[PDB]
Amino acid sequence: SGFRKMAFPSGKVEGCMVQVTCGTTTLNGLWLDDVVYCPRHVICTSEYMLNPNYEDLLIRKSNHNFLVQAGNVQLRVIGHSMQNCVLKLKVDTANPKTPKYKFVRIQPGQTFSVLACYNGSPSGVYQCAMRPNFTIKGSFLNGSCGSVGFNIDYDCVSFCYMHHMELTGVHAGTDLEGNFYGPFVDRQTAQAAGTDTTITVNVLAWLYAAVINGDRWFLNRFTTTLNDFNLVAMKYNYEPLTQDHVDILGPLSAQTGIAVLDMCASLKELLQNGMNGRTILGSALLEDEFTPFDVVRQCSGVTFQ
Amino acid sequence: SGFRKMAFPSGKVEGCMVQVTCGTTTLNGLWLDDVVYCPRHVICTSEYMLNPNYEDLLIRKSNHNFLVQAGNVQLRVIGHSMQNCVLKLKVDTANPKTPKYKFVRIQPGQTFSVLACYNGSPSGVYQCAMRPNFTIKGSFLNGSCGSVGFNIDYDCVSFCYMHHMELTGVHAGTDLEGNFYGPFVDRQTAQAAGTDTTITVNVLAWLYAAVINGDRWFLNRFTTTLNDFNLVAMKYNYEPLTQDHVDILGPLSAQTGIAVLDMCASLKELLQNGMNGRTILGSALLEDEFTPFDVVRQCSGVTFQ
Ligand SMILES: *C(=N)[C@H](C[C@@H]1CCCNC1=O)NC(=O)[C@H](CC1CC1)NC(=O)c1cc2cccc(Cl)c2[nH]1
Ligand SMILES: *C(=N)[C@H](C[C@@H]1CCCNC1=O)NC(=O)[C@H](CC1CC1)NC(=O)c1cc2cccc(Cl)c2[nH]1
Ligand code: NA
Ligand code: NA
Repeated sequence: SGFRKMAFPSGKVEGCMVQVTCGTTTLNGLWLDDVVYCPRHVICTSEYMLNPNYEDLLIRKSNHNFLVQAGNVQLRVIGHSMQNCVLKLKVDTANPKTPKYKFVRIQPGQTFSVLACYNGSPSGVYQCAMRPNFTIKGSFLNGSCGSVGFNIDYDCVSFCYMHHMELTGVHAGTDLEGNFYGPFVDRQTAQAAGTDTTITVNVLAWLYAAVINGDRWFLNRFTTTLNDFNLVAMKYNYEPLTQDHVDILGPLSAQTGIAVLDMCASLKELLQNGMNGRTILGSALLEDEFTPFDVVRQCSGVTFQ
Repeated sequence: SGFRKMAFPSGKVEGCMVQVTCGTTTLNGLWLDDVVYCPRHVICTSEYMLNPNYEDLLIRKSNHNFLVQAGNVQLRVIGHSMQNCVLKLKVDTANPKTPKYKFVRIQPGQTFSVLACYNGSPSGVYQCAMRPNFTIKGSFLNGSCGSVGFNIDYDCVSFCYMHHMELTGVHAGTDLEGNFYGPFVDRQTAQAAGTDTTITVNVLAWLYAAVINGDRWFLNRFTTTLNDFNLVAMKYNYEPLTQDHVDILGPLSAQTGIAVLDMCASLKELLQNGMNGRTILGSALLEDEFTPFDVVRQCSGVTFQ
């Protein structure tokens, strides 16, 4: 028992991380087979951070302006191209530690692990959710650009995020095809993150984890309907709940014998009176960065190889 | 910026994890050079979980009763011995992925990463603190015995914890020399964890992290003394504060320009009036599982290779 914010084991990703330097800018890249992926803003200078024209900047480069280092070894860049907001650097050596991988774009509410890196060197791993406003609440210092987010499916690494910038305390990036999450661009403009909301299906999954781990004080005998629940959620900036969400919570309902709409009635109450100084799984706030699948994984115990 | 519960990258440990079976019991082992380390209770059955005599149980075994599997490969056990509460299984093949390592015993208040494993397969990584009562608040299901806790110092893995049991919701284990943290034994008795307290120097480190990240609302103009502070801490089950702790917080005081005893005055106030519905770094409780070093690492950015 117990319940922690748990990240995927990162070994498979650590072996893909490299350092990419162009000019006086150094950041991280992802080396899979014979391609290094990194944020295209590595080709920027100071003059072009406000209004860059990346096609122009790229045409003025040649392969030898790109220093790519895998630990000690240097990788020879033999070609380059741009795909949306990433740069693909073709190198002379295929990474022998290339895992089985795929590139997937995630949806708001889903969680992933981030391997934070500096100078191509892994520093820390943590779990976060993609927020409804398409940012993540990460932990990133200067030089972390190119750090990746990922999930593991059995033996397969699904890369879903590459870090590009910080915007007023939160973080924005792209999928691995270079397309931004959210309405952001990789230049200096007046862009800000929109209003965030709380991910309701994740809060319910976490309340089930609490029950599984013996925290029951917030339960009550009432039931509610999707529509009466969603009527109260909207007042509190909670995402509305769909029948799809009810179905996804099925396994957890089964294992605890508490119907989803039963548990919604407890959530309704918590929204209207607060916690009154009580805690749930060691938190005094309602936690929304665990998906139903995260809970099952952690409260039933699936592994990966 | 941002602040997360961040674990060490686990690649270096993942390559040491193996599966150990004896009889109908399967759990995890740590394979370093040509020795596999695992909890000695793998030699127990049902009859001997209450009052085992491990020396007797071990003499009745031979090397071939130990099935050790590293993924697919089987490792031939060529010798065994017991060291306190661990078993050391000598195997015919030295692990080629043995990192530079050492065995260290940690103190209450210090943090480490846990690589939770099942059947020798890594499942998740998370950060936790050794509590003042010598337990950890982990997340572990049946079969996680032998999972290890570790820190990384540059290129060197310091193993500090091997998981042995769950005791009423929390977790207890040994160092890698087989000596228990805390007054626990690896048998079924009436043992329970003693009273826990809050790790004050860690709370102060976290308040500094908050300031570094722009949360300043709890600061005030007052100062206090070690003795007046510790007088209030004791009422709230906070560990007393020493001059050693003040010195360790030095770097953080320097970087924020807030003296330690200054920050203690803010903590005093928070203890006496609570948060009044406000949050600090996204928490509504005072967090004590980040050490001063964790904060510096995360709010300044040291890496490892
Ligand atoms: C990538 N290496 C770097 C990481 C940033 C730096 C700030 C703290 N954390 C991070 O995630 N980001 C970077 O170079 C981008 C590049 C953009 C495309 C032009 N810029 C920023 O994220 C950035 C710069 C500044 C300056 C002042 C205030 C803020 Cl919020 C900034 N964000
Ligand atoms: C090791 N594989 C296993 C892991 C435990 C199982 C319970 C949930 N989480 C864990 O960490 N633990 C194990 O075999 C030990 C062995 C001891 C030395 C004899 N036992 C327990 O941790 C255990 C068994 C039970 C039964 C009922 C209640 C509790 Cl708290 C128990 N703890
Ligand atoms: Na109810
Ligand atoms: Na003060």
